[PDB]
Amino acid sequence: GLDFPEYDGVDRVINVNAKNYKNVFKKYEVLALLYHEPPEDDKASQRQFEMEELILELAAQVLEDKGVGFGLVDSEKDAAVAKKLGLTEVDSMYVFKGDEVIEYDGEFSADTIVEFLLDVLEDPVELIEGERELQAFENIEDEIKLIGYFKSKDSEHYKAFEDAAEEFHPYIPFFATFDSKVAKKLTLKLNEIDFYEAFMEEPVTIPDKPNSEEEIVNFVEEHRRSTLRKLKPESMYETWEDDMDGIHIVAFAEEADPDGFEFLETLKAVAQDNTENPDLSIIWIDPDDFPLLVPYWEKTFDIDLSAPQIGVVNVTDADSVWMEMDDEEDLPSAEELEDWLEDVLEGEINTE
Ligand SMILES: [Ca+2]
Ligand SMILES: [Ca+2]
Ligand SMILES: [Ca+2]
Ligand SMILES: [Ca+2]
Ligand SMILES: [Ca+2]
Ligand SMILES: [Ca+2]
Ligand SMILES: [Ca+2]
Ligand SMILES: [Ca+2]
Ligand SMILES: [Ca+2]
Ligand SMILES: [Ca+2]
Ligand SMILES: [Ca+2]
Ligand SMILES: [Ca+2]
Ligand SMILES: [Ca+2]
Ligand SMILES: [Ca+2]
Repeated sequence: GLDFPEYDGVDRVINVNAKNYKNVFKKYEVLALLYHEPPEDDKASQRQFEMEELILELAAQVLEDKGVGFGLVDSEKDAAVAKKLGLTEVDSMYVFKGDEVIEYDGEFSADTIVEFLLDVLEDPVELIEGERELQAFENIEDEIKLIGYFKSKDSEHYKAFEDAAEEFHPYIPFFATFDSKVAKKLTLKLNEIDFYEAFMEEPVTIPDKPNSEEEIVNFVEEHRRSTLRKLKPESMYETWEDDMDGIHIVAFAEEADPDGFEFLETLKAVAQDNTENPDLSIIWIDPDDFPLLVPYWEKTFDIDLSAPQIGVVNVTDADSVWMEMDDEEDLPSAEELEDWLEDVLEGEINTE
């Protein structure tokens, strides 16, 4: 009569210090460090911190046999170590895997953190061989993808590709093929790399092949914001930050619902009608992925998340505006979405 993991009370979160830290690092394949400021002296702050500790404790327990360690770094009592390690942002989590350091910018909960760490544990490059797997690859599009064709894993150009892959791990999946048939189908010349924007079927080729790590890294950085991007728990705050002006276009759509899916197809049509519009950026949030936030969103934005929604959220002014859609009617077309967004973003309203 199976159950489901619950914290067993055993503390597995290391108290880090100048004496132990080097050994802490040598012990684990992946090490997650909580860099936090001590809680306020009041019992409400003490409480709050202890209940928050349950998250990483559960994660540490679950991942114990997978070579993952968790450690705590006090911003004051461990300031020396924090400096040496490069821990600069108070109250956050840094993840170390070999030579890579990753600032966690995801949802702070046990399941999402464990999912993130399992992703960090995976290898940075996935190999595609054969037409069946190629066809599957072509069906995955809710994420940026890079795919390159190289001679073999010993190729210097493959190694540069893998270096760049580690740099963006595990946020941006990298794929390689050593299979000339797959390459032919993808139209990849040897050492050529194709970049697929999220929700786009046609790739862009990284110019000036063969590509150095520098060329790949610069290209990915310049192209990191897809016109349409899915908000994901594991990286939600990184997605939300990484906006120049504090103004966001947000679309709510439940992929598992016909209306939601219909809206999603419309958002994709908008994106594909704006392939030369480097300013347009829409964040798609599927409410099914964030059930604990749904009532908060509904209350804050005054919308019903049983239905698709699109709006403009201005963080600076702490306000927003949402497109009115009548339930008795079909959803707006891509053109009508485009028109409404333009009207809002150029500036409007005034009533009586
Ligand atoms: Ca300490
Ligand atoms: Ca990094
Ligand atoms: Ca969760
Ligand atoms: Ca594979
Ligand atoms: Ca090509
Ligand atoms: Ca080059
Ligand atoms: Ca913006
Ligand atoms: Ca519906
Ligand atoms: Ca685009
Ligand atoms: Ca409702
Ligand atoms: Ca409909
Ligand atoms: Ca138009
Ligand atoms: Ca129009
Ligand atoms: Ca207009």
